[PDB]
Amino acid sequence: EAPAAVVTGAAKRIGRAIAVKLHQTGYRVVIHYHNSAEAAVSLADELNKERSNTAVVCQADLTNSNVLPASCEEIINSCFRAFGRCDVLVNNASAFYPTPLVGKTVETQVAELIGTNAIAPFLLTMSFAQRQSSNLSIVNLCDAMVDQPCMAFSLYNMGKHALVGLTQSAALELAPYGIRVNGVAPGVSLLPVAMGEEEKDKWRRKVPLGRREASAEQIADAVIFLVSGSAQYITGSIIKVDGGLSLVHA
Amino acid sequence: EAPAAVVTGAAKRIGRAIAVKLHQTGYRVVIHYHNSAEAAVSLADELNKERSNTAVVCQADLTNSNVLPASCEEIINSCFRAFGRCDVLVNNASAFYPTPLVGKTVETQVAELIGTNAIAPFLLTMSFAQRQSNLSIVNLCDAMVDQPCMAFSLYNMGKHALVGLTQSAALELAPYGIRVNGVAPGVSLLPVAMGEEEKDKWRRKVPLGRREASAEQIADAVIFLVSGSAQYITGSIIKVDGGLSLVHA
Amino acid sequence: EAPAAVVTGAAKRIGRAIAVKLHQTGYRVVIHYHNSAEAAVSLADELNKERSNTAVVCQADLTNSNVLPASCEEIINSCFRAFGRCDVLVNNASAFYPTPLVGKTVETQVAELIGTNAIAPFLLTMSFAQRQSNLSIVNLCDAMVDQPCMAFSLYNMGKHALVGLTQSAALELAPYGIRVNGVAPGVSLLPVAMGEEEKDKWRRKVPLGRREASAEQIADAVIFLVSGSAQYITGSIIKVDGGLSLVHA
Amino acid sequence: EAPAAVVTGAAKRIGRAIAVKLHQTGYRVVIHYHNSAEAAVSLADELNKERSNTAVVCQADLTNSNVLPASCEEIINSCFRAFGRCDVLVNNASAFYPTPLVGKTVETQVAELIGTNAIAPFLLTMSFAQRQSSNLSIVNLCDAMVDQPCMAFSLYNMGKHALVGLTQSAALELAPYGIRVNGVAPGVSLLPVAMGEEEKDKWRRKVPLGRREASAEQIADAVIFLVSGSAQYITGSIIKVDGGLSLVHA
Ligand SMILES: NC(=O)c1ccc[n+]([C@@H]2O[C@H](COP(=O)([O-])OP(=O)(O)OC[C@H]3O[C@@H](n4cnc5c(N)ncnc54)[C@H](OP(=O)(O)O)[C@@H]3O)[C@@H](O)[C@H]2O)c1
Ligand SMILES: NC(=O)c1ccc[n+]([C@@H]2O[C@H](COP(=O)([O-])OP(=O)(O)OC[C@H]3O[C@@H](n4cnc5c(N)ncnc54)[C@H](OP(=O)(O)O)[C@@H]3O)[C@@H](O)[C@H]2O)c1
Ligand SMILES: NC(=O)c1ccc[n+]([C@@H]2O[C@H](COP(=O)([O-])OP(=O)(O)OC[C@H]3O[C@@H](n4cnc5c(N)ncnc54)[C@H](OP(=O)(O)O)[C@@H]3O)[C@@H](O)[C@H]2O)c1
Ligand SMILES: NC(=O)c1ccc[n+]([C@@H]2O[C@H](COP(=O)([O-])OP(=O)(O)OC[C@H]3O[C@@H](n4cnc5c(N)ncnc54)[C@H](OP(=O)(O)O)[C@@H]3O)[C@@H](O)[C@H]2O)c1
Ligand SMILES: N#Cc1c(Br)[nH]c2nc(N)[nH]c(=O)c12
Ligand SMILES: N#Cc1c(Br)[nH]c2nc(N)[nH]c(=O)c12
Ligand SMILES: N#Cc1c(Br)[nH]c2nc(N)[nH]c(=O)c12
Ligand SMILES: N#Cc1c(Br)[nH]c2nc(N)[nH]c(=O)c12
Repeated sequence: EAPAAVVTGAAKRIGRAIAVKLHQTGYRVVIHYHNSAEAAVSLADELNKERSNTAVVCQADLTNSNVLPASCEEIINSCFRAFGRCDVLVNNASAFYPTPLVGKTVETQVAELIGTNAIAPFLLTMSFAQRQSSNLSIVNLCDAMVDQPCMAFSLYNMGKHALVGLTQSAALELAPYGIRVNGVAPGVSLLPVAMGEEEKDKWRRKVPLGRREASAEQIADAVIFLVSGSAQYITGSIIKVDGGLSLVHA
Repeated sequence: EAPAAVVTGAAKRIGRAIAVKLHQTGYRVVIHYHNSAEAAVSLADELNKERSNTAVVCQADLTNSNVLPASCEEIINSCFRAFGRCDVLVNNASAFYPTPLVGKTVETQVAELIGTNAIAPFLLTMSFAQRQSNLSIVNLCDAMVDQPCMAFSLYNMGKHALVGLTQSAALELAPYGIRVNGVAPGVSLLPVAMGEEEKDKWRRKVPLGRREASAEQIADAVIFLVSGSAQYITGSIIKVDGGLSLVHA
Repeated sequence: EAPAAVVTGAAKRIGRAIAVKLHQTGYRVVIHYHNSAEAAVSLADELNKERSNTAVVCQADLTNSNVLPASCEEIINSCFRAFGRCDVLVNNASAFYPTPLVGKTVETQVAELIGTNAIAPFLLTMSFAQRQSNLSIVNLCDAMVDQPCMAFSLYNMGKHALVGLTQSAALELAPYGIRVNGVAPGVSLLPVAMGEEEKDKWRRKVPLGRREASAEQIADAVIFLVSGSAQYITGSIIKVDGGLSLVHA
Repeated sequence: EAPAAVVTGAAKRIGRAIAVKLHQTGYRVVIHYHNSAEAAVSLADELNKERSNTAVVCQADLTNSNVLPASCEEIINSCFRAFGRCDVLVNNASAFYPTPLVGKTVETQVAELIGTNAIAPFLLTMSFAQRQSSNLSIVNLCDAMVDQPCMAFSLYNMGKHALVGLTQSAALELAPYGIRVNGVAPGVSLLPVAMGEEEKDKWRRKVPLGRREASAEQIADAVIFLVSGSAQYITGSIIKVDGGLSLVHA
């Protein structure tokens, strides 16, 4: 029987590439999404056309709230309902916007940025572990630039740092259960689709390896390594996939 | 005019030592507390007996909620109300208890551990900056963040977020002359509930003296960071751990 | 045409595992060795029996000296002489023994430990780059460098310098399409001189399975980094330690 | 009795500021130098004018060689010969120049950069420890930008990384002897006198805190803290003094 994976925020970009590569590797996938219903459903449809009943969709807001634990439990439950198992969890879903220190209220900013990047990964990790030849692991999507953060992105940065702490803490604690916990950390490496080419060029020019952004597929490559049998001794590790960007001084 | 400092969770232990050393250095202090009302007022009394009108208390729950921003705004406001200025913020208050992955609901555990260790520090930093000499913030971090205690994920996540805040705020507040730094104890004043046998186990692990840090030793690093001897230092976290984080399993 | 790889200290243990896995992936290999001539030739024989003319041996002392640069240039040269190209360099060869601060002279200890772990990797990196597809260098680092073994200062300094080389060379060789990465074991194949009781002590420290890594497991991470699956990865060091570095004292 | 300190490369700049501040604090000082004989003697004169018999000079090349262990032993011995004790060692002396991967031979480059920045610190640490209410410590001058290195400075960077490892290893090992081992890490924060003012300004403009370099005094301030009784529980710590420079992404 085929293993199953949950990928949060899997409708687009890096999450989509991860879900696709897991599927191509033989995984059945839960495609979690928030707002991108059309994209998520069309992805699941494409994957199911490839192999019957190997993809399902699951909608959840991962903003922090008192119902977030239940939402995360339900995401994991959806994998068990659909496929009878859950082997891999990929914490990809993420809010990303500036929150300067000096329309959204600050409590909403906190809830979205810390919720998506840190608390939901924690609760999903809890639910994943509680519900557990096999090769069980979690991959957290981190950020290679966390020590050299984007100006005015404190809450985002705090969230990604907490995600590092979660990766380490969970690796330590879940090791007895055979659950490995690792991370993949892109740099400022695949720029937002809205951004102008000229603004994208400012970042690209800074990347030592090829003066270009990573493809979503290149990020997904590191995720599939970490979930694979080639990484069976690897836990608590975060792989930078940044083309040398974090090595470049101001 | 004397400068003024806010120290969160200042009624006992390390927070108390920080507040005392700041006061001894000439600062007027806001002693924030949560449940330790008697201890907090006792300390304020002692400091005011030393120099009149140089200490006030301020009660606030630092658990995450939709009113945490208001509570943090009020803590900073209380410093301006009492002393007309706020020069130093010390983010000391912290919940610390295990939250295994496998009586408190998980929602509550998240709110207390992430709230106290990370979100409140953020909101206090915001309010501090907004309300603005030698201005700085010191965050009480943790030297063992990369070698965490078993089953302390939420606490560890909070302290990691605190590192990210220290860096992010240092970067962003530098143009305003506000320095943001951290002090990271390994083992200092051990928990009150911890038995002497378990305390001795931890003490035995420390290379420098086989003993825990005094609260005063931790405070010493805090007062260096706030002092004029640290005027070019921002985004730095000073370990004060007697070599504990250097010891392999 | 098949790509070619240089693996230093490849006659046994992790170096052999790396050479073997590269060969199985389709690489022609230079098996560098120092004292293990019989093991190195035996390995080359086995690989050549599998595919004709795909393995050669190369002997060199990688102790620091004024001729180390020439020795390292010759190792790289031997790859070009044998295979007409050099696509991958694996810096595996390493001296490892205690050097307490309080038979070998200290100058010899410095020369061997810093030479093998740091200076030779640097000189090999220089010669590799100057002689220049999917080109990359993999440095064998150490996951425990921030939690070092007691009285292993020179070894530890060498491994830290190897981190700096990994970073510096990644930055500088990126314009040439040469990626530079590392693999950091915690405990893998334990020293042959180590008694089984001491080996079991180390094994028990490992959260993931209470066991050391096989050489193959280390080699797996090396082959990932050299592969097309790692084409955007440079300046990264992958821990392969089963969580060892996460465990506090 | 006054405590005594060895400061390597103390004739100029940061080393000089350190020597001066230690002296002002009540230390007797050994002023080590390499080529700056006039500056070293002039400093010794100035300090002895202040308090008689509190400063001596010691010349040594700290380039790696088979005679380096003896040279380092003699530097420490000079403190004991002059002052009868040695309480503090400051590893400040440092070669700093580019060594591209693609007049000096590479073996000389290796000897100078790795010798001054790492091997000599190690040998001096050995001799210091062997020769031992007291407050013994070593302060190593590190570099805040070691993870974001200057282009083509690989040997320098390797040296500074090795200095980090020495700081940690020696802290662990010398703790039982009451010898603390710490570091102070400036950024690109006090620029080379040979650098043109226009290039200096490019670097100054990068520093978030004040858009300016650190004074040598400010670096010395951190050294003074670490040697003081206010740092009695601090060992294996490296204090960045970089005005936020290392926090700034490319
Ligand atoms: N792109 C980069 O260069 C880069 C750099 C560093 C780190 N990373 C990390 O890598 C991961 C993937 O990056 P990306 O750029 O592909 O991400 P992205 O497109 O910006 O967002 C990924 C998904 O997160 C989901 N999301 C946002 N808010 C949510 C919420 N409140 N509840 C549930 N889901 C929510 C969104 O789902 P819907 O579309 O369905 O609404 C979105 O599609 C992220 O964790 C990111 O932080 C990326
Ligand atoms: N002690 C150590 O060995 C050690 C080690 C590493 C890091 N640290 C860090 O150093 C700092 C001080 O340590 P410590 O041992 O002195 O701390 P602590 O005694 O455990 O706690 C300090 C104060 O935090 C306040 N606090 C707890 N929950 C709160 C809440 N929900 N809202 C508002 N305040 C709350 C408490 O105030 P009330 O009593 O008034 O209720 C308490 O007095 C902490 O940030 C800690 O994480 C300490
Ligand atoms: N084993 C572990 O648990 C572990 C843990 C952390 C890191 N690592 C790293 O992973 C790598 C492989 O480990 P390992 O245990 O397989 O290594 P190893 O057996 O201790 O040494 C590998 C080879 O290094 C060569 N070597 C030693 N001194 C040399 C010199 N002066 N000149 C030239 N070659 C010299 C030897 O070649 P000859 O036999 O031909 O003389 C030896 O076979 C090393 O870099 C190591 O530091 C290993
Ligand atoms: N300047 C900065 O912004 C900065 C940044 C990061 C780190 N640091 C670190 O801070 C420390 C002081 O910096 P700095 O700029 O003041 O240093 P510096 O002026 O470049 O050099 C300090 C001294 O090192 C000595 N030296 C050089 N080569 C030597 C050799 N082969 N043998 C013995 N001594 C030798 C020289 O002594 P003589 O003059 O007597 O010949 C020189 O005066 C250094 O360790 C440096 O790496 C500085
Ligand atoms: N560029 C960029 C992004 C970074 Br840095 N972190 C991110 N996180 C999310 N979720 N999306 C993004 O586009 C990015
Ligand atoms: N021992 C201990 C403590 C650590 Br580690 N982190 C802590 N945080 C708080 N707040 N209190 C404590 O006693 C401790
Ligand atoms: N055990 C072990 C070893 C470590 Br840790 N680093 C090493 N380096 C080499 N070269 N050999 C070894 O056996 C080990
Ligand atoms: N700017 C600058 C310098 C750095 Br970064 N590291 C250095 N090291 C030495 N020795 N001298 C210098 O001027 C500098």
